[PDB]
Amino acid sequence: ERISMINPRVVLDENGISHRSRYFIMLCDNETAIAHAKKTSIWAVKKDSSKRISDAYKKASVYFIFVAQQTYNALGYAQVVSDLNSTELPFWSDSSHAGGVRIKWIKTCNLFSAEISEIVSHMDHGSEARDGMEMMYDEGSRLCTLINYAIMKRIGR
RNA sequence: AUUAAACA
Repeated sequence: ERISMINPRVVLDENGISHRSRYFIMLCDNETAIAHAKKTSIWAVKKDSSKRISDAYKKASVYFIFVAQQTYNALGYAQVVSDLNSTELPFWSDSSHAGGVRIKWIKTCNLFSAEISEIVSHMDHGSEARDGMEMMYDEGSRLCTLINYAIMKRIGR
């Protein structure tokens, strides 16, 4: 079996994934989409990653972590709070999208962290993250913590 | 406070 190095109580599968809590990266190259998602709390899910995301959502809490494609700036993270909906597409989607999901924003931001950029840079077996991919429990945990730290360091609070 | 959740 396999052990979280962040919280060893968390049971992981052989891919480093927790079946209780699962994390996907959304690499953002479209300012209209992320701003609309920040306003409305709806995200359009790509066909290429929809089945894995809906499979995850059967039993786990599912989170999307938003990163800017060109800079690897963190843009925030959100919990998925509905099933995928073929008839809830936001205006900005296209036929590359499967449907919309409601999200609950946890954090929103636009900032650079060297550690976040490193994690994203190596997320795919040592190579750059792919949009929509599922990351390991420890990657998702550490990214949430790093986003929370950067925003706390702002407020500061 | 824009205080991750889960696990306990």
